Formats: sequence, structure tokens, C-alpha cells
Amino acid sequence: SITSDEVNFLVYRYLQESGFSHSAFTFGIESHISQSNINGTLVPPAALISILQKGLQYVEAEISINEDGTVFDG
Amino acid sequence: SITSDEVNFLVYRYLQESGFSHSAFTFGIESHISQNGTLVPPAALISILQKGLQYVEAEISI
Amino acid sequence: SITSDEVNFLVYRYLQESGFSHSAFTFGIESHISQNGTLVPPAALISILQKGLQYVEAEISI
Amino acid sequence: SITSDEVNFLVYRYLQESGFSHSAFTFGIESHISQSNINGTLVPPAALISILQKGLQYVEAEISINEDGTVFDG
Repeated sequence: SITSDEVNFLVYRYLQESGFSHSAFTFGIESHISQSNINGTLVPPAALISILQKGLQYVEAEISINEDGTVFDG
Repeated sequence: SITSDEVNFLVYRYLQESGFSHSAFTFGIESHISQNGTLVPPAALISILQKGLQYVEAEISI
Repeated sequence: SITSDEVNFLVYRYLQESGFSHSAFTFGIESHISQNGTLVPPAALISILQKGLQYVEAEISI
Repeated sequence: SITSDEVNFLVYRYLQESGFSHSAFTFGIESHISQSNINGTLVPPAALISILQKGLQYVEAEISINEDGTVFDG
């Protein structure tokens, strides 16, 4: 369950991968990214997008299981 | 399927809310965040990412 | 009497020319540099500052 | 005769004094201001504006001395 460093690294990498050059620079400094303890070479591309995707899907599935209810509800 | 604009708005709000003043300012421009917010509550990037890890841990428990 | 806009344009051009990419970008917005350039040649902040020190050294030689 | 560090410090202080918060931040990092060797407490307010002023005046005076020429020119 997710730390500030982890979300900061995910965001930093999103800005980099999307060519948000000015934001990447400012954010790397403001979030103190160099002092974080994450091995970037082990972080796959589109990691933020992908986890966030799966978050949306996860909520959709949490909803759809209770979507119909049962014919015995009362 | 999450769009670019949607991700961008989610991180913009995260930057604002986390007090990353200079990043929010710069990202707001670079994003062209047209400079419904109302439907994006606080901590929304974080909340969705948290659901995503829950989902990843479900694939890892296959 | 140098105006704000004039100083701002002089530093904006200095930031651009010196390769301070992120500062120029951010300053261009913060300055509202309306986003005649043609009349402001390269190294113009520097050249005027250099004349100013020449003038300061003339007051120091009073 | 003026170094990059000096003009960078002058500019940094201009952005600060004018409340250009976002630019000051970015520029302090990009110009590596912390590694410069200038004692800020000895730098007066509006220093950039003032030296730049005096530069304009200095050029005006360089011009005005040759403005009329003489009645013996030929």
C-alpha cells in the first residue's frame, strides 16, 4: 500500500515519458526524487497509466458483482 | 480506457493538493489544462492507484 | 526610465539565449510576455549591465 | 567586468524581489545559484534595475558628447 515516493516516481516517469520536459525538471526537484530509493531501471514504461487503468477496472468489478442483487432481497 | 487528458487532470490535482506549487504551475501550462473538476474529489490519483495495486496483487495471486 | 516590461523582456531574452530552458518557459508565462524583439539584439541585458558598471566605476572615481 | 555568476545573482534577486516565485525557484536551480560565491546580504535591493538604468544613462552620455560635432568639422 502505496508510499509518496512511489507515486512521485510514477508521476516523474509519466512526465518524462510524455515529453513534459519543464514539469519533469521542476517535479524531480520539488519531490526530492534523487533522495528516493526506487530503482528506475526496474520501473516499466507507462507504469502510472497501467496501474491506473487496473484501478478503474478493479472498481468496475467491485460494482458489477453487486449490480443485479438477488431475487431473494428484501 | 483512461485518456491523456484524464491522467493529466489527475496528476495536476495531485500536484496542487500535495503542495508541489511550481510543478502544478508548470504542468498546468504544459498540459494545456485549458487555462469536471467538481467530480474529481481529493486524493483521486492516489485512490485509483491504490485500487490498481489491489488488482495487481490479484493477478499475482493467480 | 526603464519599465518593468522592458526589464522583463531583457531577462526573458537572457534566459532563452543562455539556454536556461525551464526558467525561460516559466518566466515567459509569469511575466505575461504577451504569449519589438527585433530591436533587442543578442546579449542585451549583459551589454547594458556592462555599461552600468562602467558608470558605477565613474561615480566611484569622483 | 561582469561574470555569469554576478548576472545570475542579479537576475535571481530581481525575480525574488518582483514576486516571480515560480521563475525564481526554477532559475536558482538551473543557474546553480547555491554554488555561486556571492554574499546576497551585501547585494542591495533593485540592484539589477539600478545597474541597468545607469547603463542606459551611460550610453546616453556617450552619445550626447558627440551630438553637435563642431563648426570646424570637414
